[PDB]
Amino acid sequence: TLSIPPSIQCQTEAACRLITRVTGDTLRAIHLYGSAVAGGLKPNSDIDLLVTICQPLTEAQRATLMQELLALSSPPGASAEKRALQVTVVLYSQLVPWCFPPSREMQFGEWLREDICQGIYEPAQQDWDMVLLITQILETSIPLKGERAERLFTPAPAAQLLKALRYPLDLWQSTADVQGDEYHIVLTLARIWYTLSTGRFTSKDAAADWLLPQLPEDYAATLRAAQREYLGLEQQDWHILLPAVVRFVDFAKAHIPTQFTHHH
Ligand SMILES: CN[C@@H]1[C@H](O[C@H]2[C@H](O[C@H]3[C@H](O)[C@@H](O)[C@H](NC(=N)N)[C@@H](O)[C@@H]3NC(=N)N)O[C@@H](C)[C@]2(O)C=O)O[C@@H](CO)[C@H](O)[C@H]1O
Ligand SMILES: Nc1ncnc2c1ncn2[C@@H]1O[C@H](COP(=O)(O)OP(=O)(O)OP(=O)(O)O)[C@@H](O)[C@H]1O
Ligand SMILES: [Ca+2]
Ligand SMILES: [Cl-]
Repeated sequence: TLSIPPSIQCQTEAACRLITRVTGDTLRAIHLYGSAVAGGLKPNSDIDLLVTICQPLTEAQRATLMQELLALSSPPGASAEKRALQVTVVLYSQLVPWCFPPSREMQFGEWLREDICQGIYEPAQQDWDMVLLITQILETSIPLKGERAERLFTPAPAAQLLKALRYPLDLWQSTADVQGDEYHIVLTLARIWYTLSTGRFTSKDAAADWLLPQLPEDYAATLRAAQREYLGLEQQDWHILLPAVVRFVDFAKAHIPTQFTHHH
């Protein structure tokens, strides 16, 4: 039985209590997922939460939830006891039965603090990553509210999981597509490659270790630098590394499988 890390139990309980109070009778479930449960919880890591609701939130509820989550969350790395929160809200009707691509009602995150602090909220929108979120939750998650994931959601067809995995791959193209997110994108490409090759999901760090000995050394050096920064061991100048990041992205677009090698 998967366990909530003691060091996030208090904050996680407070988030669960807030989400429960604001959503009320529409709440179907709350699931903890991501590196807190699957492994690889770093000092800058956020706490990943999926909220499943039955009906869309009112305009006032969205504002209440967004504003109060701001007070429960801190920028990543600002505090060892008050982590960044990521809260994704989805309609049950978008997942059972599946809609492809599924829509997400709402997303809270620290990368939106400046907008959210002004009352600017993302509307409901289509998100291919929701297929990957649910797939990961089906394997590794904890129900803070409601039923365990395997009793609530069904697996997506492999054909849709493939499309969800390759969607960001086709979108990363230019220097500006990757600028500001260099090591994140390099590591996520490693996780995508891993999943398409083995059918499984794994941590950012472990995916980098899996891919490294398979790469020509020039691409291994870029992956090693992204891994080393993510592990907090060295902050690179990613403006100098940008051309090598672009080459890494192109290499992954050329070499990552176009079909599962080993389904999920
Ligand atoms: C939804 N989670 C947050 C989000 O992550 C995103 C992150 O997405 C980033 C793209 O790579 C980048 O090319 C894109 N850059 C562009 N020039 N388009 C970013 O804008 C995008 N970030 C974003 N929408 N907040 O890369 C994806 C693989 C992701 O992990 C999930 O869809 O954005 C990250 C910051 O960019 C946050 O750290 C995450 O918590
Ligand atoms: N093959 C993949 N395996 C895992 N995550 C993937 C994959 N492809 C894309 N992603 C997406 O990348 C994002 C990773 O989430 P997130 O950045 O919170 O990472 P994490 O594993 O929880 O680590 P961290 O401790 O840095 O938060 C999710 O949106 C996830 O769906
Ligand atoms: Ca996370
Ligand atoms: Cl860990």
